Amino acid sequence: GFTSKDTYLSHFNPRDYLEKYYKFGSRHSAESQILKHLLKNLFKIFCLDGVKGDLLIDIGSGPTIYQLLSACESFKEIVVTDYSDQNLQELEKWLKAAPAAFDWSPVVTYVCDLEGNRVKGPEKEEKLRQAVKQVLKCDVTQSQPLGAVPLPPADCVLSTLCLDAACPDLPTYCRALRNLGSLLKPGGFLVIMDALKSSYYMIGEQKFSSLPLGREAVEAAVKEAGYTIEWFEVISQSYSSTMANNEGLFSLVARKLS
Ligand SMILES: Nc1ncnc2c1ncn2[C@@H]1O[C@H](CSCC[C@H](N)C(=O)O)[C@@H](O)[C@H]1O
Ligand SMILES: COc1ccc(C(N)=O)c[n+]1C
Repeated sequence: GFTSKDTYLSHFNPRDYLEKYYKFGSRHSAESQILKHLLKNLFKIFCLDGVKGDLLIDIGSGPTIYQLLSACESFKEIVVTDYSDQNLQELEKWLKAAPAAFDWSPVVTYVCDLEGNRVKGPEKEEKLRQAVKQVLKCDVTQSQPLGAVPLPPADCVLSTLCLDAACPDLPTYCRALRNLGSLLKPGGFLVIMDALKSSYYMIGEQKFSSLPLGREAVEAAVKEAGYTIEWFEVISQSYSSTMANNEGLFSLVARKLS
């Protein structure tokens, strides 16, 4: 069996998720080490590499913004999407600078440092808030992930830690890659970062399924789905034993063949 989609609407607590994985505490936890590596990869893709354009769609954003910090320097507009309405509400609390919003300042500061300290935290945060115009529902398992909502074909589709959680099997994972491709313009970029060989992840006592994929199956599915791989990186760093049973993480950049 595998976690049903509806479980994300009801049982995925966005504040608990942020507390458990993104607090970015002084302790050199496995979670903070992964967060740092993700940030470095995202900086390399968006600011160092030529990954830019008018529109980036972030798929399965959850309640997080860390994956958009470097992207807001390179894209006029960023659209954040998720299957969960609760997650999108928590994201909107940060976007609207509400009092109950999650404290992203340690991560924001870290991203500013990476980029050369050209700007400081508040200026960086304001650039992200200005870039995010739409907060949409999405279902990666559907041929139209965004439903009846129309969007121009995007220059880039980004998905961090979403596809392993949303796809119950390898054929569904390959179809989800094809479905994301429907949102991309020909030659547009696909950026995926996710756990390798992970069959579950936890949010406190709440268990969530994950599709356990190795690097070869991820690369094969991306090629089967109609992309060409630009680069593929595997990091050996895994989450704490209490959080997930992954054997590292991967990051890839691919281009949609027309
Ligand atoms: N079918 C589906 N379509 C879209 N999003 C889905 C989905 N099934 C699960 N999700 C979402 O996938 C996310 C996994 S958590 C990942 C959040 C964030 N991108 C990060 O990097 O931390 C959750 O927000 C969940 O709601
Ligand atoms: C931190 O969020 C994580 C961590 C690990 C996994 C997994 N697929 O093992 C999934 N998520 C969403």
